[PDB]
Amino acid sequence: AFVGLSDSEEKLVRDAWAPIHGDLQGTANTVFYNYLKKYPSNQDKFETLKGHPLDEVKDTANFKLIAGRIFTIFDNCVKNVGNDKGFQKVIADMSGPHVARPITHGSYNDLRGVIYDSMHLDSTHGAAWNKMMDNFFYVFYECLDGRCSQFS
Ligand code: HEM
Repeated sequence: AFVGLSDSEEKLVRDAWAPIHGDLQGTANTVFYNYLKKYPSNQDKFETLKGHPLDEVKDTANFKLIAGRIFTIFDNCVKNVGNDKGFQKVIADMSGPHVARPITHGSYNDLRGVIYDSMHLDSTHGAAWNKMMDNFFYVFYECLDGRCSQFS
């Protein structure tokens, strides 16, 4: 279920994300590349990247736009870490286009893991981060399952 974060945990999340927030596009490009390189089956899910060698598409605007849009959502989630309804809305709106996409929870969770590994967080910030991410996926999966209105 959704579990609100304390004011202290909210600060921990903001601080944990700070490095990435300060280099959002750069981080996005690297993480997305590492994600598709470690879990190559996922490249085909992105119709614009499908059929090309990963090292070939990594430098294209298209690849960068995708990585950027993904991280922009996470950035806005962190922005709303202190407002559950707002946090939920960011995810609800983004969930729509994924509902009809043939993507497994494994794929989504693997991306979560690549992001976590890149942050190298200590356990205090990690706990707060995982609380926010658990909320992220609770909302995201509820929405993919057709139960997004509960957050309205
Ligand atoms: C859970 C973290 C994710 C976030 C925050 C996120 C966010 C977004 C956003 C904002 C868009 C653009 C609007 C649209 O839906 O067209 C998008 C598009 C898309 N996403 Fe995600 N996404 C995530 C994970 C994934 C995963 C794990 C996959 C599958 C490997 C995936 C596949 C796609 C595809 C195929 C598109 C559209 C293709 C395109 O625009 O060229 N996404 N995503």
